[PDB]
Amino acid sequence: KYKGYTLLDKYPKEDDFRDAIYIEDMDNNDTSSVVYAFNVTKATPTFKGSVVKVLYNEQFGSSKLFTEKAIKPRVKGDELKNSVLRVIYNGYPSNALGIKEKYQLTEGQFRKLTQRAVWNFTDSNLSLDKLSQKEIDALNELINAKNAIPDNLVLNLYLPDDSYYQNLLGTKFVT
Repeated sequence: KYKGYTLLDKYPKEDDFRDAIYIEDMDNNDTSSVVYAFNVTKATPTFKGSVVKVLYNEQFGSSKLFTEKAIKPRVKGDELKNSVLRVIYNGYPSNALGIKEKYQLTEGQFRKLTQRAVWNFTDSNLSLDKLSQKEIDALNELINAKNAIPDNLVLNLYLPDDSYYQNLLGTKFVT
């Protein structure tokens, strides 16, 4: 069992990115992991200080399951899975293409853009709202990249006990 939460004060006001999301094992707050949401019409996980702890179950992110769970994906199957894997490989914090440094982004801005790039595929939603031109440039690079991804990178899905809340995803390497 995991809890998922937003860390509303993680980034400064100028990054316009409060909904930085993490998951944590309920049996251990020694470690937390960065994750990204999908199904944006649902509610974000509650803030870390909330008296409401939003619980999640992890599941292997197969193409079939991912597509089934996405409410309005832009593409389906392997293409949806691989498109998202690549965004994460190229986004915060993997940064495989050096996009962060190229556009002189802060950590918060880069993570925000990675989230927006995920939504482009999972939710058919490319939001440019409140972005600077360099952020728009970075986001467009991120969503249009076609670099090869490592062959052993896989998707983890996190499904909330309560369907009111957003689904979450992360990646890992099979070693």
